[PDB]
Amino acid sequence: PVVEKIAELGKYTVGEGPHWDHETQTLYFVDTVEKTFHKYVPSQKKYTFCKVDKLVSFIIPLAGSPGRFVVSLEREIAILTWDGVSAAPTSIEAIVNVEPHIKNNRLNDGKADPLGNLWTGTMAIDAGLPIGPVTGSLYHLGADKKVKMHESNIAIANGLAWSNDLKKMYYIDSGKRRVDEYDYDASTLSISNQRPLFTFEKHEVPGYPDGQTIDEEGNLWVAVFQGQRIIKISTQQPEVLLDTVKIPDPQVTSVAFGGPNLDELYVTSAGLQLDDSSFDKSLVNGHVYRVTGLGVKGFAGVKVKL
Ligand SMILES: [Hg+2]
Ligand SMILES: [Hg+2]
Ligand SMILES: [Hg+2]
Ligand SMILES: [Mg+2]
Repeated sequence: PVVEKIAELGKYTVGEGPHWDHETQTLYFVDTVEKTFHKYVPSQKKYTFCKVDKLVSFIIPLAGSPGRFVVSLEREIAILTWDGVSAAPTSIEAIVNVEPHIKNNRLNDGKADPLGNLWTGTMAIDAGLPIGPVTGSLYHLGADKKVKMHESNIAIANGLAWSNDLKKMYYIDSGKRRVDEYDYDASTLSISNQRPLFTFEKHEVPGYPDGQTIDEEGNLWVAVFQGQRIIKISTQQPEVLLDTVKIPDPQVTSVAFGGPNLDELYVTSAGLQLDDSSFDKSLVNGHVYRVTGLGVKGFAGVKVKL
């Protein structure tokens, strides 16, 4: 595989939430801590950003509605209307606050399932690794624009993916240092039968799982925060490590397939220095990377349907 640093993009405090819109060949992503959204159009070398005054953790185009995006603003799920280039949104319309009385929580990773439903989970704003408060839950946003809860006691609500046959959902609580698998019922949007798919400790994989995505062959690509890598793992059988790709930045946070043929992997990372880092500060930068030559394709990002 070839790993390239995307020079055009600079350094992010906590780059996260990459989303590839295939119809416009555009990558969107966030910096959680700096309260900014980012847009990159690789074919034209265009980069823009947009500032808000709440912590943000994902940005997904709204189905059927050009120029509108579903985003997180601390604990609110909101529709942002944005021209893709001005430094502030045109307007913000809140949809729902998922946890109105839990003042010290925030939303973290979120993604649409293959049907267009937004799934996303919460966590303490001061969550910590490897130990910290455990106050998060996992939700989806339903038809009556109210949330349904699917899991609780989550420390660090992170990456989501769904199997290509819509039978399984994969989920990461970074605090557990493992990837879980659930049976997923597409009819009722219910998950059940939680079991560990991949346990870091059994494979001497350092760091913590963070974001993840799935490829056309059904394998998972998982970002390893404080592991300086992405790993490829099987979904056909538990506890199988298929490949490792080293990424120069130690704090890799998430991954999305993109490019015209959906065979380039975009990788975000975090430059924020944490206490108890296993890496010296000079190494922790927060660049965005592109990985090519993996031999597989993924899928385009799914828009949220409301
Ligand atoms: Hg923006
Ligand atoms: Hg924006
Ligand atoms: Hg904006
Ligand atoms: Mg994450």
